[PDB]
Amino acid sequence: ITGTSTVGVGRGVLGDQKNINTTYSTYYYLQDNTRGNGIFTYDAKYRTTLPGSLWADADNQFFASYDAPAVDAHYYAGVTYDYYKNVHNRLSYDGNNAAIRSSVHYSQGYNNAFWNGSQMVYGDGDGQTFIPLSGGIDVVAHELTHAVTDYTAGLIYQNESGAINEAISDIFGTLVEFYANKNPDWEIGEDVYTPGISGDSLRSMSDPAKYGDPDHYSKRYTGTQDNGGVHINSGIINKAAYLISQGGTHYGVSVVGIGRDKLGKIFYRALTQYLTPTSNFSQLRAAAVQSATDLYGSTSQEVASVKQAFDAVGVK
Ligand SMILES: CC(C)C[C@H](NP(=O)(O)CNC(=O)OCc1ccccc1)C(=O)NCC(C)(C)C
Ligand SMILES: [Ca+2]
Ligand SMILES: [Ca+2]
Ligand SMILES: [Ca+2]
Ligand SMILES: [Ca+2]
Ligand SMILES: [Zn+2]
Repeated sequence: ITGTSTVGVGRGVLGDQKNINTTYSTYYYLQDNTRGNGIFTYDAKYRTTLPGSLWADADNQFFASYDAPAVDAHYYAGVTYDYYKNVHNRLSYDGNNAAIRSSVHYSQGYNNAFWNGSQMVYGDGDGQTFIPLSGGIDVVAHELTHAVTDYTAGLIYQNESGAINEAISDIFGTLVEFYANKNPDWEIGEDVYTPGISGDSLRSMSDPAKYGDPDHYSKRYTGTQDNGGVHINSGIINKAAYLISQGGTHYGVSVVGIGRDKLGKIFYRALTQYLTPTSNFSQLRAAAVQSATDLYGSTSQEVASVKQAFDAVGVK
């Protein structure tokens, strides 16, 4: 909407206070004009028709319980935008400052979040499996990264390409979490998963097997559930990414860690210059090796570490 840029204040899902960029025109809207062509957050009002209504508030204060998922979707979309712009020189998900749209309060008891081809969508959770999913910065960045993937590599959402698609979202979700630097880890969704259980998460990149996800190609799922295991086989690539960044010895194969920033550069380059819609795990290895070669040189530690990590997870 047309209005003047303002700054509201509210509390997120976890009870933390934050400032948010809003727009004033009669109401204060969750419309952040400071980033690209805007970040826009909508109320789906417990229904499934999208996007719903652009979030309107009378006083620019967002401290109601109902406000919390909107505050976080809006704010964490901003952080994710900043990460891509500042770290990778990418302007929004399409590289041309596309408006970023999110809807919260989607459906009832909805234990998921997704990119629907055009926008991000967040359930509130059922209060047991999840609390409102926009409360996780890794979750928000995971969803926005699906848009990035769709505009770039275009990885088809099934089988190996789909597992790469998933891992890319977990990898950048985690890198954005580190970028924001509030309780960062290599776990996925820990801030919004199972409020009654401390210390767990939806997935682990450092040890995917802790939740039964494969950490080696020999343990890949080959059935038809979950689009051929896109959220399962992602563990193999998540583990490789974790090893590239942090190092470790995995099934007897030692990897020298090169750090998060280089992991991010290598995978961002792979995603945007080498991966295609049908890339499989072997092709991702090749893409990552080539990306590291481009950035650091064929004889570099970075290249050696990428090879070590894929060796460790059984991807040749
Ligand atoms: C980061 C977590 C919190 C959310 C994450 N959601 P996602 O974006 O991967 C769900 N993806 C999904 O719904 O794709 C299917 C799809 C395809 C085209 C248009 C709309 C929807 C996830 O891992 N979902 C899978 C669960 C088993 C955890 C629910
Ligand atoms: Ca208010
Ligand atoms: Ca965390
Ligand atoms: Ca996390
Ligand atoms: Ca939990
Ligand atoms: Zn996903």
